[PDB]
Amino acid sequence: SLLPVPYTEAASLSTGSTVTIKGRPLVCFLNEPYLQVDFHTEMKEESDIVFHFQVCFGRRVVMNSREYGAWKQQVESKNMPFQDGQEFELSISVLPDKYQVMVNGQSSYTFDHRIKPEAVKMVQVWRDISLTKFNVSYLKR
Amino acid sequence: SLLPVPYTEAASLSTGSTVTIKGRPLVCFLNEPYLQVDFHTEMKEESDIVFHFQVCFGRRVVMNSREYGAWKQQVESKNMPFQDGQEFELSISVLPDKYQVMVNGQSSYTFDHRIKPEAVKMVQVWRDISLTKFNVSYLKR
Ligand SMILES: OC[C@H]1O[C@@H](O)[C@H](O)[C@@H](O)[C@H]1O
Ligand SMILES: OC[C@H]1O[C@@H](O)[C@H](O)[C@@H](O)[C@H]1O
Ligand SMILES: OC[C@H]1O[C@@H](O)[C@H](O)[C@@H](O)[C@H]1O
Ligand SMILES: OC[C@H]1O[C@@H](O)[C@H](O)[C@@H](O)[C@H]1O
Repeated sequence: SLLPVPYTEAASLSTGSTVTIKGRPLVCFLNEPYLQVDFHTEMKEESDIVFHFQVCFGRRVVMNSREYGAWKQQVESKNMPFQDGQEFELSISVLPDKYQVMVNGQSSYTFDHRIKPEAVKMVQVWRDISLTKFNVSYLKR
Repeated sequence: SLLPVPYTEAASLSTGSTVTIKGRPLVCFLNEPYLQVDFHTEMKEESDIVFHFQVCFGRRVVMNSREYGAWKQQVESKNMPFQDGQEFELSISVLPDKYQVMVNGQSSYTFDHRIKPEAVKMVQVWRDISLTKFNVSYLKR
């Protein structure tokens, strides 16, 4: 039972928040489907991006921020724990100094805070996936 | 009234065939939505690609072929007739020596045949668009 994609949810983050996503690539890895997760400063999709996470399935991952409309220093990883044809579970944790990205229970990517996570007002999940689960935790002070 | 995306239709092409697509990018150009159109040799999406057309809206266009599983020589264009937030009409014509790509009635891209267009059995239209129209002409001998 699938959420609409692109998926937009208002959100707040601080140290101890987790964003958990469960989905499936729409097509085989040979065709290089993408997944993107963006942490935005406003509900508007043209707003700045505290954390940009983009998977080219089978190839690579890039992370960046978009600050006053401009992309900053791109970070690239060849790490590819995602499995061709499989549902994945992605969890993004706010640590004190960085985001930690777990794929199917394995630490795969981290990204030091360029902007306080308190700036985040919105998460968008989009590109070439079906989405069965999206959750932000809110238990912590 | 929207076709499903990814959109797959069985197709045959020869000299004089036109593929016409009407759609809209799902998000603003600042977020770099993609459009891809692939002319496949089989109904299977892992099959070879006679003509690969990929738009990064606002940025560039790449064209290529995938032959026995391997991408060949990429062709890149900075030509960007697509308008931020607008519905587009894309028509791909089979000329004797090449594909001609019209965007909103303007010749924008061409790509010389690497494989006879008669090899095409399937068209796939996918990535970050809504799709209102897909048509292959079949009037010619
Ligand atoms: O998704 C679009 C953007 O992805 C970023 O990682 C990159 O820094 C930008 O140049 C742009 O490509
Ligand atoms: O911000 C860029 C850096 O982010 C860190 O969290 C990570 O440990 C490094 O691998 C590098 O990605
Ligand atoms: O869409 C995926 C492919 O696009 C092609 O143009 C390119 O030659 C390949 O390297 C791959 O990037
Ligand atoms: O095949 C590569 C070439 O294709 C032709 O049709 C076109 O005139 C050139 O611009 C170049 O794109």
